[PDB]
Amino acid sequence: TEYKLVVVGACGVGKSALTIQLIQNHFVDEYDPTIEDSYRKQVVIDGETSLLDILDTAGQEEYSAMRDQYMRTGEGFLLVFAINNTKSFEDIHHYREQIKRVKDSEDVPMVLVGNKSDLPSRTVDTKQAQDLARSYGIPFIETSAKTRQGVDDAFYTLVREIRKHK
Amino acid sequence: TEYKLVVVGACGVGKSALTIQLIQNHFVDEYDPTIEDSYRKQVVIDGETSLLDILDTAGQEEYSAMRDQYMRTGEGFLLVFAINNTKSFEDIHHYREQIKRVKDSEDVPMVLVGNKSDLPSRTVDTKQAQDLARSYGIPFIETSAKTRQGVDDAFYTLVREIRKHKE
Ligand SMILES: *[C@@H](CN)C(=O)N1CCN(c2ncnc3c(F)c(-c4c(C)ccc5[nH]ncc45)c(Cl)cc23)CC1
Ligand SMILES: *[C@H](CN)C(=O)N1CCN(c2ncnc3c(F)c(-c4c(C)ccc5[nH]ncc45)c(Cl)cc23)CC1
Ligand SMILES: Nc1nc2c(ncn2[C@@H]2O[C@H](COP(=O)(O)OP(=O)(O)O)[C@@H](O)[C@H]2O)c(=O)[nH]1
Ligand SMILES: Nc1nc2c(ncn2[C@@H]2O[C@H](COP(=O)(O)OP(=O)(O)O)[C@@H](O)[C@H]2O)c(=O)[nH]1
Ligand SMILES: [Ca+2]
Ligand SMILES: [Ca+2]
Ligand SMILES: [Ca+2]
Ligand SMILES: [Ca+2]
Ligand SMILES: [Ca+2]
Ligand SMILES: [Ca+2]
Repeated sequence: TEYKLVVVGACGVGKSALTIQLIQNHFVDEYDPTIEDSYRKQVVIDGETSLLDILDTAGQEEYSAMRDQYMRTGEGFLLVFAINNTKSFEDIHHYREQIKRVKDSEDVPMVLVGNKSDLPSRTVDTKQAQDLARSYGIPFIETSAKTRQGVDDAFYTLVREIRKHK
Repeated sequence: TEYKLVVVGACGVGKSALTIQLIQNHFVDEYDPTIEDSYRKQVVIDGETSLLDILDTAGQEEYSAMRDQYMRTGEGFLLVFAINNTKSFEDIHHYREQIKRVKDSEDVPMVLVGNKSDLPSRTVDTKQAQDLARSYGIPFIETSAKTRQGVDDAFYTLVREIRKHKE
């Protein structure tokens, strides 16, 4: 059983750092922001094995038919913001709207991810994120790509959501 | 000719005040933020008469398939920001991208409108908006719905843009 996971979020929230931690078990500082690539990983979650095809999104603020079609192939999405970046949290609503748009307003598997939780420079309250995740009906996971806090949990939780949805 | 004009922009930038000034020649200190309505007006621009149907957009930050097809009926778009609201200027990119998406075109008739020019507490430099409009290939008009400065010119300029695009 193979699932296409897509990691989305504003520039600089930690999409690549989170993915590379998951796949390669190290923290990359300031990874090339133009590289969009897909990673493969076999996992066991709740005793059951799944193969993940994980798209680490990168590119410009723009839309197109082919990008719509490509994102439509995603089966679950990590909505990543950074806890020290209010704009990236406000953007989450836009990411969800565009994902639902291209997937016919399906109840798409999604996990809200609050990254950079190691930092003391918080601007988004945990309560705000929990309330937002509650409104959307999705889990919220606090992560740090730097310390690896929550990294496996974020991706594993998204797989749990895909399984529930299937 | 009959042209559908659509007024877009962030909450509070003056979309309704601009439209009501154009149509009814007065300034509203406050107007219900949920009312989205269309207004008609016959005008003569550059010696030629046109019938304008002006959609004053209001509502929530959400997409719907019917919303896409409604916006698709627009033939030209006013991108309104407020010159004392940096965030409303930063949002202009998003509005333009959504218009291009539903029109499936990069050459949609548009005018960039910097409203509330009467205020002294500017936070968006005029050159920054001029440079943005240049990169978009569209006109930039400074307006005040309060004093009526630029109001006719914003809508008339959009009609000129539509005319240039249809021919
Ligand atoms: C930093 C400036 N470079 C910045 O904030 N962003 C934000 C958006 N970014 C982004 N990169 C790659 N891919 C996408 C993307 F596919 C979409 C998207 C979605 C989620 C659904 C449907 C879409 N149709 N076209 C694009 C679509 C979005 Cl919203 C943003 C993407 C990084 C740059
Ligand atoms: C208020 C709270 N901060 C606020 O800023 N907004 C943002 C703008 N909003 C809005 N209201 C009504 N209609 C739209 C709208 F049609 C679109 C839009 C555009 C510009 C192009 C294509 C579209 N397809 N579906 C919707 C489309 C946008 Cl982007 C915003 C709209 C709500 C309140
Ligand atoms: N302190 C801290 N920095 C992070 C974290 N995740 C990513 N970064 C850093 O934030 C910046 C942006 O990360 P990046 O992975 O490139 O974000 P992306 O643009 O969403 O792919 C980099 O300098 C990263 O080193 C984190 O969890 N904690
Ligand atoms: N000083 C000043 N205030 C304006 C102007 N245009 C709109 N407003 C005010 O800004 C607020 C929002 O106007 P409104 O038309 O309701 O914004 P909308 O949400 O974009 O439709 C109102 O209090 C208006 O009176 C302007 O040109 N100058
Ligand atoms: Ca990246
Ligand atoms: Ca749910
Ligand atoms: Ca027409
Ligand atoms: Ca209004
Ligand atoms: Ca909806
Ligand atoms: Ca042009």
